[PDB]
Amino acid sequence: GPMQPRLKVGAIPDQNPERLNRLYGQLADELSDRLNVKVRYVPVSNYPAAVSAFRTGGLDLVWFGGLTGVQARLQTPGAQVLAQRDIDARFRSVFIANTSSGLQPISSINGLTSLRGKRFSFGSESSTSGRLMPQHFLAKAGVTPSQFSGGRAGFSGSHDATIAVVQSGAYEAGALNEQVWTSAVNDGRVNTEKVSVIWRTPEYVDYHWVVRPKLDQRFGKGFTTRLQKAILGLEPTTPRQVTILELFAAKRFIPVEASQYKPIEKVGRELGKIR
Ligand SMILES: [Cl-]
Ligand SMILES: [Cl-]
Ligand SMILES: [Cl-]
Ligand SMILES: [Cl-]
Ligand SMILES: [Cl-]
Ligand SMILES: [Cl-]
Ligand SMILES: [Cl-]
Ligand SMILES: [Cl-]
Ligand SMILES: [Cl-]
Repeated sequence: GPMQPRLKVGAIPDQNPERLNRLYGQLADELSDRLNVKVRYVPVSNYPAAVSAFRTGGLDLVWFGGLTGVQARLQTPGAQVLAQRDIDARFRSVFIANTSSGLQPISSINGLTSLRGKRFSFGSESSTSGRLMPQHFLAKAGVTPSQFSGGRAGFSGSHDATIAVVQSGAYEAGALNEQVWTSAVNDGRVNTEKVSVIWRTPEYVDYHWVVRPKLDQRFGKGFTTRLQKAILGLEPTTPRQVTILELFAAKRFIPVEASQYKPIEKVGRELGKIR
C-alpha cells in the first residue's frame, strides 16, 4: 500500500464492551509506543466473528480463548501462539448459583448431578471457560445439557452476562471464567448475597495471543519477535501498563507453546465444536 501498515488488534468479546474498549485501546497505544507502528483495536460482536476476522486477515493479533484460538490456528496455516497471562496456564471455571435456587457447595465432580433440572446458563457457545470445559466436567459426572430445566442450557454470550442472568434469577446456575468472577466480586459488580460459587473446576489452559503469519512481510524482518517481546515486556511501571495489567488481572505475560492446547483441541472434537 501507498498507505503505511497498521496492526489490527482484536479480542474475543468475553465481557462488557466498555471495559474491553478501555483495556484494548490502552494496549493498542502501549504497543504503538513500544513498536513505533500504528496499532488499532478492532472490536467484534461475538466469538465466531473473532475467529472469522482472524482467518480472513481483518485482525492481525487476537486475544483468543482456548477453543477459539485452537479454531483460529487450525483454519489459518502459519498462525503462531505468542503469549498468555501467568494465570492462563492454570485457569478455572466457577460454577455459580443464585442463593434462592437451593444449590449447595459441591465437594466433587460427582456432586454436579445436583444441577439436573435447574435453569443453567453457559456463556458464549464458543467459550472455553464458559461452555466447553464446564460441559466437559458435567459430562464426566453424567450430566448433559438435555437434563437441565427446559431440556437445554442458556448461552449468555459473555462472562459478565452469565453473572447478570444468574444474579437476576433468570437462571439458577451458570459457569464462567474465574478471573472475571474474582474481579467482579472485588469491584462490587456482583451482589455476593444473591450469587455464590458452588464449584471450581480443575485447572486447564485458556487464553492466549495468536498472530497471523507473514506480518514480517508487512512490517519488516523481526517485527513478529519484537511484537512478542513487547507483550512479554509489559510491566507495572507506568500508569498505562498498571491499568492494562490490572484489567487483565495478570502480574505478567509468559510464553506458551501450541502443544499445550492439545487437550483443549481434544475436548473441542469430543463435544463437536471442532470438525
Ligand atoms: Cl496495513
Ligand atoms: Cl488498517
Ligand atoms: Cl477448526
Ligand atoms: Cl452450540
Ligand atoms: Cl444434551
Ligand atoms: Cl443446550
Ligand atoms: Cl434455556
Ligand atoms: Cl514473512
Ligand atoms: Cl518493547
